[PDB]
Amino acid sequence: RPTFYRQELNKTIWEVPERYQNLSPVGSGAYGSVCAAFDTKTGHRVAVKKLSRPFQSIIHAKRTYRELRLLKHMKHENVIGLLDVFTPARSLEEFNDVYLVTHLMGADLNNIVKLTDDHVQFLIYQILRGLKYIHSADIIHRDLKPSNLAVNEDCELKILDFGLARHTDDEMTGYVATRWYRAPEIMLNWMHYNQTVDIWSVGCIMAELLTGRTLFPGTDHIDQLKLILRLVGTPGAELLKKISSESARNYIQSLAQMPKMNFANVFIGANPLAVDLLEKMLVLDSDKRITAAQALAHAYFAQYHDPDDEPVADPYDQSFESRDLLIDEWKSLTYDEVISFVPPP
Ligand SMILES: CN1C(=O)C[C@H](C(C)(C)C)N1O
Ligand SMILES: [Cl-]
Ligand SMILES: [Cl-]
Ligand SMILES: [Cl-]
Ligand SMILES: [Cl-]
Ligand SMILES: [Cl-]
Ligand SMILES: [Mg+2]
Repeated sequence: RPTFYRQELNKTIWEVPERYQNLSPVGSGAYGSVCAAFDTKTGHRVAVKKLSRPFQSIIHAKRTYRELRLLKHMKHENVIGLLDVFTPARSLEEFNDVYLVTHLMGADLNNIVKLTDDHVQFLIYQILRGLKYIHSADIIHRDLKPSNLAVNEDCELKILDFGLARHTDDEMTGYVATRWYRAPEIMLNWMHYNQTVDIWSVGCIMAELLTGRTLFPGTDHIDQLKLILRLVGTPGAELLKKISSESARNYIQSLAQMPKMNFANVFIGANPLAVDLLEKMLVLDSDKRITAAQALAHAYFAQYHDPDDEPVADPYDQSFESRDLLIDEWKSLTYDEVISFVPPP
C-alpha cells in the first residue's frame, strides 16, 4: 500500500498517494470533481477524478461498477486508457471513495474546428480505428461529439467519455450540442438501437470538420428532425415498418415527402471521395449504414489504411448489465476490481 496525504481542494477532502503532486482543480460535473496533477512515478501530467456519491443508490452503485469495468478493458491507441484506480480504504468495511487516473489530454475537436483535406482524412481515420476496436467488444459509445474527442502532444486522437446512460431530459432540450450529433432513432426512441448510432455521429463530425459549421443545429428535437429529413429524404415504407413506436410512425407520415439532396451541391468543393463516404454514413435506415471496419477500407483513407495495424478488442463480458443486485453487492464487486488493477507496461 502506498502512503496517502490529505488536502482540501474547493470544499472537498482529497486523499491521494504521494506519487501524485501539484493537484489543481480543473472542473466538476454531478458525477465527480477533477484535478490536474503530476505523476512522479511515470512523468505524465494526469487527470485525477474523485467520484461523487458512488454508492448512494442501486442505480449509482451499478453506474460506478459499469464505468470501472469499461475503463479497465479499453487498451487501444485511439481510446482513453486507465493509468490507475485507488481508494484510501484498507478494507471493504471502510470503502467509500473511488479515484480514477487518466492521461491529461490537449485540445478537443471543438478547439481544433473553432483544416486541409489531409487533416480531415487523418482525424476521421483515427476515430474509425478506435470505433472498430470499441464495436469489436460489443460496446456502443452512444455520445460521440467534438468535446468527447481530444489529441495529445503528438496529435494522437483519443475517444473519451463513454455513454454511461446518464443524460437528463433537460440536458437534451433546445439549441444544444448535447443533441446535434445523435442518430434520429436514439433522439426520438423509434426502435431498439445498436452500434450503427456511432457511425451517424462520425458523419455529423466529419461534415463539421469539412465546412466549419454544425450539420444539424436544431433548435429542438422536431426542428432537428426537419433539418435531417431535408438532407437525407423522408423514410420509405421499408424503414417505416421498422419504427416499432406506433405514434412516432404516425408523426413521420404527417410530413410532406422530400427526396435525398445532392451532397456535392451541399459540401461544395469537398474531395469527391469525402462526399461518397458521407453519403454511406448519413443513411436514415441504420441497417444500411457503412460499419467502422468497412469505412477503414474506403478509398478516402488510402494514405493511412493498414489492415495489419487496426486491432480488435479482447472479449468483454457484460452479463452484469441484466443482473439484479443490492447496493452492498455492487459495492463489493467494485472493491474487487479496484484491488485487482494492474497498471499499463
Ligand atoms: C497536434 N495537432 C493538433 O492539435 C491538430 C493538428 C492537425 C492535424 C489538425 C494539423 N495536429 O498536428
Ligand atoms: Cl506513492
Ligand atoms: Cl490513454
Ligand atoms: Cl474510502
Ligand atoms: Cl461538442
Ligand atoms: Cl470480460
Ligand atoms: Mg465530455
